[PDB]
Amino acid sequence: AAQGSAGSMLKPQQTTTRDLISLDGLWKFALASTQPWTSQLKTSLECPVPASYNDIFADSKIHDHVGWVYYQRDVIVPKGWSEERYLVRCEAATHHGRIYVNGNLVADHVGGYTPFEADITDLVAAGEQFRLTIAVDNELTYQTIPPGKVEILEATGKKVQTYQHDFYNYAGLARSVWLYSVPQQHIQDITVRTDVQGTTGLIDYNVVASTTQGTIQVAVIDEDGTTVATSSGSNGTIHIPSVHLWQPGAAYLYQLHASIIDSSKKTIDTYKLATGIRTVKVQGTQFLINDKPFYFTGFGKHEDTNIRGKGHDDAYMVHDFQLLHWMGANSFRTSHYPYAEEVMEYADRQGIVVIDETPAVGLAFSIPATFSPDRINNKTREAHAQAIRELIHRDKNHPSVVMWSIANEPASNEDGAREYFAPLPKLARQLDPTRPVTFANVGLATYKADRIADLFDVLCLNRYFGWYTQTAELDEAEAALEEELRGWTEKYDKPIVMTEYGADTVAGLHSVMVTPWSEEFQVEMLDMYHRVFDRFEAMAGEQVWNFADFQTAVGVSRVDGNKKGVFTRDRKPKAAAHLLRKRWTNLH
Amino acid sequence: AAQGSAGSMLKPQQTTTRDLISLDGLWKFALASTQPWTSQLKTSLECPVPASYNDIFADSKIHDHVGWVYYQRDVIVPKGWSEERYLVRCEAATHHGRIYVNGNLVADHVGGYTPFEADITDLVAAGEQFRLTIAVDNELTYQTIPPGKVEILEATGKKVQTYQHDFYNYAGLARSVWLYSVPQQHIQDITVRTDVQGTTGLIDYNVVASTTQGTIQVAVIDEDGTTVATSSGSNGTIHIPSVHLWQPGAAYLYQLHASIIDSSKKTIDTYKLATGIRTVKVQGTQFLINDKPFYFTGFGKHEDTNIRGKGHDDAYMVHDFQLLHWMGANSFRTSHYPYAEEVMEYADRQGIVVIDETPAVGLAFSIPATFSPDRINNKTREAHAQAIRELIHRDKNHPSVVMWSIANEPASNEDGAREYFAPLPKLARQLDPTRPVTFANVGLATYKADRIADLFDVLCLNRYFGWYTQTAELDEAEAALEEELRGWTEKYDKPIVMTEYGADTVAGLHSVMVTPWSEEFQVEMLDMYHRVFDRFEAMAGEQVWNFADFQTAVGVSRVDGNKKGVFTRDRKPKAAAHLLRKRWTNLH
Repeated sequence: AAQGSAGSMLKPQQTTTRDLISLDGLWKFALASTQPWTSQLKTSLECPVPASYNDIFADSKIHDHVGWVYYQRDVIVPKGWSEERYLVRCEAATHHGRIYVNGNLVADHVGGYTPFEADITDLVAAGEQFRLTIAVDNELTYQTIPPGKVEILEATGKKVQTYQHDFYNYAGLARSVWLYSVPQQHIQDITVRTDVQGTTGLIDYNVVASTTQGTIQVAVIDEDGTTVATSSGSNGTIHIPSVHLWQPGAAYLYQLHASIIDSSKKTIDTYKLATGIRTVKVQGTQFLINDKPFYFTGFGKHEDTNIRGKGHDDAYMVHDFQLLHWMGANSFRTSHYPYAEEVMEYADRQGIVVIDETPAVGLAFSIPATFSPDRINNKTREAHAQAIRELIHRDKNHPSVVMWSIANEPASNEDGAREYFAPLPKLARQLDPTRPVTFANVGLATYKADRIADLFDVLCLNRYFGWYTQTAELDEAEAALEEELRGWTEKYDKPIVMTEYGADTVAGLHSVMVTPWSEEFQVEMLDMYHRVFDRFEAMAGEQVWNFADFQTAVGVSRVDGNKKGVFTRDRKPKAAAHLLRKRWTNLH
Repeated sequence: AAQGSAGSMLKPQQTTTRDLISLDGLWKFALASTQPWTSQLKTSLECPVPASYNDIFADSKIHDHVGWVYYQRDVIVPKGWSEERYLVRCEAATHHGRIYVNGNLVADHVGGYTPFEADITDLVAAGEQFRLTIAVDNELTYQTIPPGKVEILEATGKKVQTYQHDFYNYAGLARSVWLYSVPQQHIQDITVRTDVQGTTGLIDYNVVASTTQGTIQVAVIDEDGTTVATSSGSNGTIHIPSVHLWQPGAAYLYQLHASIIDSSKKTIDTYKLATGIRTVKVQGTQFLINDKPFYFTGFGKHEDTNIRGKGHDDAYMVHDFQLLHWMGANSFRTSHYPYAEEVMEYADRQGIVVIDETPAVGLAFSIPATFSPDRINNKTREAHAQAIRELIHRDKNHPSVVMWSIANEPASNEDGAREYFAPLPKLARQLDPTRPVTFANVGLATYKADRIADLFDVLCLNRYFGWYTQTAELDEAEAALEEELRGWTEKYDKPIVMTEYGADTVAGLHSVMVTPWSEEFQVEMLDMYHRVFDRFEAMAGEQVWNFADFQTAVGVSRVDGNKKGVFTRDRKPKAAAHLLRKRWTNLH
């Protein structure tokens, strides 16, 4: 883990040449008390892996814990492995993960939403058994990339985790853990850039191999199963005659088979990696996927379900996606962190557009000046960029991912904000020149007051007039909102997307009168917002906040988390769901 | 209280000539234990009058009580009263009411929904104070007009009230009590029959005076305040040039001022009684109010609110009516009993159409043969007719009331049913030849199976396929329902009204899938029913069941009463409300 760079490999898969093993299951679990990774574990406490631990146990001490926790289990390297290089991966640690093989530290990793792994091949032998213990610290600071500070309670002395975001600070191994193998000479990375000449579809590729052994073949197969182009070399471009384009309601995916042939006509490594072929351009006030203009519809979302909290779930993913299709949503935004990788591949097959967001949420203090040597400084920017790299490295390939979101609701109206943010969108366009760049702008940072927006390609606005400013005054709110829309459309020649608009709603709370927290009120606000968007020709999309009720930090104005959900936390449609379905399916 | 007749007076009002006093307030209250009406009352227990007692006290014994209860309070006759005849009235007793002046029985009355009164003028003196005690028995039997049987619990021996209806058996003084005065020679009744010659509006009247003193004047005033016709005599007809007609969305009411002038040009009694002028004809498959065809929209309703249960409430009435206008409902049906009189006058001013129903609900046993010498016999029919009389006597005048409903869901497919019912619609047409006659038919009594319908003018159907028969099978239910609609339209040349269709819904229970008890399911059933009605040209109206969740007898398939409400018991709109508003306001 180095400054200015990203060292993950490709998403482990199984092949004729590589082997894959799941470490998911229950693991022994305990709380920081000393040096637990040097002996076995002493607990009847077992925690499921793909999951956040906080809610799992029905224990207050555990849920409330500030610091490190310890997952542990034994592992056996299959005896079939020697002559194969093998290693241990975490798709994500809560925030700060550490990997111990038997009681030597083998990896330390600061991102909370991106993979990390350790090559253990010289460290254990094929056929041998070791003690995998993984340490996850949930502590946020001013330098950690969702920012925060631990404090202490004057009377009881209890440790307490402050932060500036909405959603609860769920910790642990939220994403699958793996033990896999790769041949000594292997493909480590692949870069795919899809473009279109007339009707001919060309993808520039780039394959990275552990050594300089043999050569690099690439077959490119269609959905039916018949290869449609081939190539040699670590890099080039591939021509596809009469391409089936990946379309935002009509996913087409070709399968790029990268192989590492040895001296002779023999395959020694291979890797299957799906791409779809699509361009993304912003021209002025317009968002083009495949040179036709596009309008987002959908939600910012969360990784949040009932007991597992943030832990990725196969069936909620599929269900969630069906609800999107049910209502004719075409996109969503990975809200305030990168989601599980498997959600991105699913999004690709599913033909859903994604706004991929770094875990930079709450870069402000006004939910004290936020950009200084105290709160958000240069060491913080360093971590912010560190996170931009790992996200892009990981996600660069998904045709569904369509624009990077640098941050949520940063204090972009304050002195200091511009210096801070300047290198970040520039980093993004550099590492990946194919997609546009944005961040979701807060209400305070008005068109006048914001000093960041010009550095970005698309304008993403979060607004809540009918909620905060004009509380229940929908007409006075329609005033405020078009005031603001005008301001942006006049000052800038970018396209605009409402990334956040909504109102807390308690399922079953009804009222014939104007009343916030009533299914009815939610409808009305949503509806008048829509009416306003349609009168602005500069709008390029709309994302309700949020998909579904979700858990947040304890708070008096938070009714057991955030209820701005259009669906309940158990995924049941409020009235708003049906409004959105009616608008999204019945017009363009 | 005599067989073949009805002895209530006109609804007491205040005038230049009559005086009115409310007895409402808290009264001392106690349960049958002996002969409590002969001394004062011994309880800290006070019960509000306009109200049903069962829910009021938070006491199980009281709520559960089977038998008589005793309301009591002192009353003072104003000293201004002598030379005026005065008396004591109950707008309604729970079911069986008794009035004691000081400990002599002065009235005994078997209806549960119609007024009764006692002339106390020779019994107390103006200026004197007496002990008004009123006894209300809540016991139903096979002869009482909502039928039932008290049973006993083998183990505990507890008394327990069985009955065949849905709604809870709320007992007590549900409607206001009064002490009023009337001159010695006074108007006791008035009969108004409104008709139309071309554009000239003629109302036949009939005034009944206690004695043969003086003569009878009648002024007929418009809404502005200017008398537009006059007349003399106990009876005649009045001609109104270019009448403003009472219309089903446009209430016009003239004020008929009946006066009893004495030997000389002096008024000795007077009474203000509003009428509106409208005809009601059924021609074949068509329902005509003022010779233009009419389609009902609305609900069967209940007199049921939170703590008072059945007790009439001013503000819920007005609110309830506003909800009707809010959603473009034009009618409702007094569900399974006559409602408070003041609701009928309000309905008149409000321009809402009413189906006025007797308290004959549950005339069946299949919710054992119901028409015999055991269950529903001739003594029962006698009470049924006794109730038809008092309803008509009371309600004959309201332009809003538009059709009589003889019974709810009687066992009209069974042998015995025809003999039983034969004299009842005939009685109704006789006592009041101006309105049509009906009853609401049960699902069992199919077009084939029912042996009553031909005796009635309008066909009123209660159906619940998408609920009972085709449970959640909306398509298989659309089959069943049009099967049935065809049958009736073919066999008979009457118009049809769906008096009941609905599905229990728990506020806030949502589902993207087909699931009963979910706000969504309610919408869907309601919607497909509508689609079916529109394809039948014989339909003359639609009344959802029900307006609002309401309390019923304890039962496992009754989630704290009946949830077939479109609004909650606290009057909050479920999704169905908005569907109905959308259908009723956007088309004819």
